[PDB]
Amino acid sequence: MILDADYITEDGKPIIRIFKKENGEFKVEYDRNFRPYIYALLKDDSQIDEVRKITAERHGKIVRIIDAEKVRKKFLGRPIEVWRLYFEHPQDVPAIRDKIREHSAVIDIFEYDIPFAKRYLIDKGLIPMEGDEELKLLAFDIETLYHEGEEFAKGPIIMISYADEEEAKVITWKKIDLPYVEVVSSEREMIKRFLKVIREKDPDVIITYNGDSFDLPYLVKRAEKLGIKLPLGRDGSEPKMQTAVEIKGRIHFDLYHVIRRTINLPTYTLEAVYEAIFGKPKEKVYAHEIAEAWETGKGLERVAKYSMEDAKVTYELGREFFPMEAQLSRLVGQPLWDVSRSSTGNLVEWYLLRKAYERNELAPNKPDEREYERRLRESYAGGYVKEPEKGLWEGLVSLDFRSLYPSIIITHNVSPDTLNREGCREYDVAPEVGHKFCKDFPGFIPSLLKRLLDERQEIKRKMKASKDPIEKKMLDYRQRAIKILANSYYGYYGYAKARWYCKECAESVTAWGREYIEFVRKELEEKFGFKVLYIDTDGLYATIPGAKPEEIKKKALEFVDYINAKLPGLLELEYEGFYVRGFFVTKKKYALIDEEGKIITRGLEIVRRDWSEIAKETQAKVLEAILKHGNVEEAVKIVKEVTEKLSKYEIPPEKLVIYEQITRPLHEYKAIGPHVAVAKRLAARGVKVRPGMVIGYIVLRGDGPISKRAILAEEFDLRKHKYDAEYYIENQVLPAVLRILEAFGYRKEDLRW
Repeated sequence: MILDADYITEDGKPIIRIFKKENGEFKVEYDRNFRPYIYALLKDDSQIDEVRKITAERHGKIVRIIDAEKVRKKFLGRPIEVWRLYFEHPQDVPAIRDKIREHSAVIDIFEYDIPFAKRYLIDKGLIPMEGDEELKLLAFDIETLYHEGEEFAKGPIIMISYADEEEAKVITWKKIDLPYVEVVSSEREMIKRFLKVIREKDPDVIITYNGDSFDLPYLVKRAEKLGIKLPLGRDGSEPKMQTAVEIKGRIHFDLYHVIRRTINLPTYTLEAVYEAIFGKPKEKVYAHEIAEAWETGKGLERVAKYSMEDAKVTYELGREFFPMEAQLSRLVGQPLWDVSRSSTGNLVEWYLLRKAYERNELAPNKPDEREYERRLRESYAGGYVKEPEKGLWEGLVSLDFRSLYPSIIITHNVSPDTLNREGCREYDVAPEVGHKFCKDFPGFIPSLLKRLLDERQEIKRKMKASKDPIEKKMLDYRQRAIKILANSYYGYYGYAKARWYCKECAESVTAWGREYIEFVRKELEEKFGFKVLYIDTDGLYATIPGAKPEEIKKKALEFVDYINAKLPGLLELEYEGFYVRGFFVTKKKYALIDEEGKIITRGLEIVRRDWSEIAKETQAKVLEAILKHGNVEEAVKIVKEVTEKLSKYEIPPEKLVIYEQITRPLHEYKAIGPHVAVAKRLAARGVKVRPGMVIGYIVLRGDGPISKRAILAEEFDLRKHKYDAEYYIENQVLPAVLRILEAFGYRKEDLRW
């Protein structure tokens, strides 16, 4: 399979290199007969010879148009005649782009900023990551001695750990006697030993976490100071900065970019990411511990444990994310190095750029800086969000559209080239915004989106007709890769950097979305006796007041068949589930419970460790009283009862501890919060106290700011102190339950004494 492509220069001529892994053997093809080009729209053909006189200079040499060729293409559906101007070297184009455009005979230029090797992949129709090949993956990471204030790469690299499917080792230059640790002479020998590992294993994919920004730039800096090269590429080249890092013969897969745009987390440390998707917590050791262990020697086995686990975790994450990103690269038609480092809008643009070439479509240019900001200062209406019905409801059903925006794009032919197109037999008119879309011919984007949807379901129907997961699991990643690409079309329409930018298109798609969801609302209540409780863009919750649970399900499934016969095109509603009961506090804040007693919340729960246990406990009691017992009054009695025990000092102090983490040297704090004030009293008493240390405190009764009444929770003693009951009532328990109970008419006044 094709892994990557780039170009080298020989006697001024560019030579394409195609990096392939081919039946377990690395292979490089060379193409020297491919040349860069741009397109130029001229006011008149008589002046092409005048334009072919335009010259520029770079690195002393002159830059010339070496060939011209008149070609008839389509620009957003319209036929256009354009001149293809060839050049000798790809780096000639940026030196002569503007002078060709600034010429009086030239209206505009097109396709002038495509990377040369990717231009080759498109024009030749080559798809990376296509085939059977077993790619060899290897992960690596480093630890560094760091002292506060150092300016990156000042301290040396300690431990270079690596892990693959068979092994996990750590290379350090101090003696640590574990079977998986290899001790070498110096930091320079440690780097040299890692180069031998790369040369020995010869991996196809180099897996890192945050290696673009830390691991490999740290290597490049340290190896420079130590006077040693890093021939990590399969052609013997150093890693190249593009900020991201390339390794020529291989695929530098940095997991940070994929994970950051796939899963939403509070922080993206390696430990937080690991158990967010595997469930196993990972122990973290901070820079202050790593330093001290290397200074003395105390606990270096613990750091070798942390270094080895860092590599094994990086390999395990890289292994589970690689098959998806591989199928995504295959679908978009660009190398995984680029696919794993681009937003969804850029993934769509590469896909259409390839499709535009296949369809002889001229591609629009990227916006200038000023048009880019004007697009950013644009806005349009979004999805229909309803202030929900208050109170507790029984027998809720969930109904939502299936691919609402993709189905609207296809059904109404929403595309930049069909927008307000004159002389058509038909148009679909968008509600409110009133944009017209011609229906006489398939739009460029709706055509591609249609084939993606239908190809996805052919894959679904070929997954059931299977028994291996040698493709069933491979088809699953492929169909979900199509779902990612197809569900990115709408966002691309409003992507300010997009070439096929069309805000009128995205504005129309969301306008239809509000029309159809409100149409479902009307038929639900005026023809089927339902009561819709909550609406969010493409879905809603509804119930039949007083009806039995089974009768609500039966009429909900019948409404689905009824409303889908009346919906046009691919627009399809579906039944998504039943809930025993639930309530809605406001927009995007509600709580439900399903038929297995499983409580589901949204925008309500307090999960941070900044909350005392008595806060999380009381909120959990309230939700279960309302959802499991259907008793709003019991939930009010719970809060009221908790506030009584709080003021009578009957709540045990462990449920009152607030854990906070010191993330910094104490003297650099200006926000002197309670945990910082406690940490400073510990430091003054001789305790060491360093970033990463968690405190855990309790607020005592006293005068002004709670930053002064904080006591180290381990030092609390009821015979000696008393906690600020008013703090934990007004700042912990009540803020955890107030707006939940406010949704039922109660108030802060009703939850005290």
